[PDB]
Amino acid sequence: MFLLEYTYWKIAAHLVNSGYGVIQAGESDEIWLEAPDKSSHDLVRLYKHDLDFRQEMVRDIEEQAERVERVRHQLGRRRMKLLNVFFSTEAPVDDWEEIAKKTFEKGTVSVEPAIVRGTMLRDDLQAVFPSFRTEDCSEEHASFENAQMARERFLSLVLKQEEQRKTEAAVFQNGKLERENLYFQ
Repeated sequence: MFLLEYTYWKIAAHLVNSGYGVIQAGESDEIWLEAPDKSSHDLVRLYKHDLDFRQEMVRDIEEQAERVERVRHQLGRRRMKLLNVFFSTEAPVDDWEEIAKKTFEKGTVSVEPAIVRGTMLRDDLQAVFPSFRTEDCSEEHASFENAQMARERFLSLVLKQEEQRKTEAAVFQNGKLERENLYFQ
């Protein structure tokens, strides 16, 4: 029952409802979503974990990349790319910003780390997932207790998605954001 846990299930819902294929869905801490665009990113991992130090933050990626090496084999790609989004109540107390500014590459794996922290969550969440509406995470609905209901809604949602993708074939809208920023010195 956590505030981030509510958001974690709500993002899983929005992604699968946006056509992302659920590679692995059931765990209360980790969900894998196949990128339907089959863009430079192959998959997205939602990970509900609180991080004290940037040490643990980088350490997670070391494991993620080895997990991804297994996926690379079945994907047949020359490189595998994972977007990994941590869902944490707060950001690590030191140097974590360097981590979000660096692509973790290990062998033929590339990982894009991201972390949404409760401290600025409404802005942070749409920065990573602009496909998610902040109105859907209204303060009056985003509570520690509501996280329980969020799981239930998600479980009914993934089944509803089966019907949704049938009507989805009649595409009638497109859009883009083109949010670029980078950094330099």
